[PDB]
Amino acid sequence: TAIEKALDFIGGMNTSASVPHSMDESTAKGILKYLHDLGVPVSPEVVVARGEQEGWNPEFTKKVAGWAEKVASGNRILIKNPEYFSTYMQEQLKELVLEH
Repeated sequence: TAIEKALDFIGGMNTSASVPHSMDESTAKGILKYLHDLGVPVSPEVVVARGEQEGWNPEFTKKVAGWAEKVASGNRILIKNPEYFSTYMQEQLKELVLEH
């Protein structure tokens, strides 16, 4: 599913870092905002669950979960360099959502 693939992308980032790198932040936020706009939100709990499972840096999980919370709040979110969330990733997620 789109949500599972989204979590995979995030899992392929530098999950070990306490403070996510700029590319990772921009890309993680992009993924979250995009899926939420598509009607398939990624809840902060599905994020935390994933973070605990794969054993990411808990501080990293906290950040990704906090971004998913801002997205889920319905408010706008600042994404510094949005281009890092590639067209490949976007079209892949769009494809998975539509096939459901």
